[PDB]
Order: sequence, then C-alpha cells, then structure tokens
Amino acid sequence: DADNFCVQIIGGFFTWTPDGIPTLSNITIRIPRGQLTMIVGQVGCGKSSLLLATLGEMQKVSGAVFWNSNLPVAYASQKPWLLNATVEENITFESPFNKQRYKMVIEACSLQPDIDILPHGDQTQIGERGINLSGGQRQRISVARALYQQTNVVFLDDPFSALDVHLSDHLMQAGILELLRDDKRTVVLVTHKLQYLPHADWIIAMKDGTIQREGTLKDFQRSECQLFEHWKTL
Repeated sequence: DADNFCVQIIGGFFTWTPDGIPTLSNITIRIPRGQLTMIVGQVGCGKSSLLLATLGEMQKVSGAVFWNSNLPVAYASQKPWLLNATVEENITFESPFNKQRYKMVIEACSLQPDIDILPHGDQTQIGERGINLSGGQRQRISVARALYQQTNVVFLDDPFSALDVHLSDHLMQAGILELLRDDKRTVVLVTHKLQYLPHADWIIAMKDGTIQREGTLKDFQRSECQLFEHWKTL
C-alpha cells in the first residue's frame, strides 16, 4: 500500500564516490507515520546530502536504511526542470490525471494567473525549446507536478527560493494549508526563510554531518539552539 510512511536511517555512513572523504557521516532517524517533518537548517546542497544520499538515491554503507516491507516515491528537483511539452503535459508526469486534481493543482498552485501569463496557457509549449519560464514558476510547476501524482511519498527543496511573500503565504496556502499537500498524504519538505517555520508540526536541523537534535522546537529552544537561535538571532 502506502509503505506506512516511515523511514529507518540507522548509523548512516554516506559514501560520496568521487570525493574520497565522507562529507556526511551518521545522520540517522526514523521518519514517523502521518508525520509532517520539515528538514531544516538551510545547509544548502547539504539538504541534498539529505536528498540524494540520506533519502536513499545513493547507498548508505554502514548501518542502513529501510522503508516498510515493500520497495510512487517522488521528490522535486532543486534546479529548474521540465520536459518539452504542453504546460498541462508538464504538470502531468507520464501517469494520467483528471480535472478534479487538475484544478486542485493549478488552482492549488494558484497557477491561474501564472498559467494565464504564458500566451496559449494549457496547451502552450512548455519545455526546453521555447517557453522561457520564471524561476519561481519552475519551482512552481515543478512543485505541484511533484505532488500532482498523488502518491504516498513527496519531498521539496528551497520552497521560497527567489520567491515572494504572496507566494510564501500562498506557498502556505498550497504547500500545507488544509490542502492535499497536507492531512492524510505523507510529505516532507525543506525551507529557507526561518519565519514561516512555525506551521511545521515537526522540525529537524543539520550540523556538519550529524543531526544536531531530534524532536520539537521546545527541547531545542531549551538547547539554546537553532530553534532558540531564530529566537536570539532572527
């Protein structure tokens, strides 16, 4: 079924093949069920040390990772990515889609003015040749297109990267809100701006290679830590 929406990361030894020096070591945790947890710390591409490697696209040497008993898993790319096609064909990866989740997405993504800016809109050319697309628009159709599949697992990167306040709260209006980005479907995400963090049920931060703490914003505030840091130095 849905894999139960858990992650087993135990005694991680991350192998970066061409490097020779294991930049990250022993970042481990178990992601819980029905649990929204935003990987935080804004380490940069180190969050991608959590995407490629610590999310299992690469292989962890010592210890291991495990996801349910059965081995739908999706994530959005950092850099702008698309396939040359209709923008609708862009919002939809090779699997199908329907009008309810369609409007659920472009309306969720609030793309209506955005997808009305490009001249032909829906069937307009979208991709490499032609169709010059705004950066936040790439993170945009990349984002919904990520969550448009409506499958168990999902992952985000730099949600406000070169984005706007209207698209920040709007990124709260699509991103969590009450929307399908939230509630029963399991999710993951990594922010940049430290202010909007409060909407996160669960939080985690990164120090060097290892998790600085595992828990909520209270105990780490008690750790005078990044949660207490955005308090001290905002």
